[PDB]
Amino acid sequence: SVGLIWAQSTSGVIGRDGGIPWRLPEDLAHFKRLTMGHTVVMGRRTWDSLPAAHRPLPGRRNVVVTRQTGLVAHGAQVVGSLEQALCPAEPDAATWVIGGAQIYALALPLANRCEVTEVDVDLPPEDEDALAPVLDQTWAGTSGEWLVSRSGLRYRMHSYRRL
Ligand SMILES: NC(=O)c1ccc[n+]([C@@H]2O[C@H](COP(=O)([O-])OP(=O)(O)OC[C@H]3O[C@@H](n4cnc5c(N)ncnc54)[C@H](OP(=O)(O)O)[C@@H]3O)[C@@H](O)[C@H]2O)c1
Ligand SMILES: Nc1nc(N)c2c(n1)CN(C(=O)COc1ccccc1N1CCC(C(=O)O)CC1)C2
Repeated sequence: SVGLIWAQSTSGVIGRDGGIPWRLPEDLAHFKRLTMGHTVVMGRRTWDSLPAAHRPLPGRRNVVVTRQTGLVAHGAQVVGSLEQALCPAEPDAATWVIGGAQIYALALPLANRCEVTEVDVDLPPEDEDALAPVLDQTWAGTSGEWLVSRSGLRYRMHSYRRL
């Protein structure tokens, strides 16, 4: 059972300049509470984006997807494909794919659930932005209320499952 979790602007941006182009503390906490104790699978660029205090993500089995044989990621397991990341030698009840855009595109066909935070932030996309996957008619979801962060941004959480 594979889930994706991401935060996006309404416009669909998830990444810019090697990070996330908004600050939303309530969603960071939501991410931490949903993923704690589970396996988290990420692309190498997202692994490289994690700040030092969060690399590896504490309390989770970190799995990093790269084509670089010989890459060592201290505190994480390095695999050569997303299929490899989803065929662990020791199974986990819950596996969360935590980005980024390249890995989400690879994982979406294999996933049954998406947990999406929508951030009402005006972010005209730029050439090198990382963008969210698009959910087609094979996905249906439920939406929480629009909430306002202590920082001022409107946000809301969506929970999608494969039909
Ligand atoms: N808002 C959010 O929820 C969220 C979540 C996660 C990340 N982000 C942001 O998204 C950005 C990073 O995303 P990204 O799309 O640039 O990169 P990414 O998906 O995290 O990683 C891309 C890397 O994955 C590896 N890879 C891709 N396809 C592969 C395949 N088929 N087999 C093996 N390895 C494969 C490659 O590593 P090698 O080059 O090493 O071969 C590739 O360079 C950052 O700005 C980050 O902060 C945002
Ligand atoms: N895939 C996915 N989905 C989401 N909904 C969210 C995310 N990523 C990331 N989010 C944020 O708001 C932003 O995060 C961070 C941003 C900048 C620096 C550190 C962090 N974090 C510190 C604590 C770390 C941990 O210990 O987990 C995680 C990263 C929500």
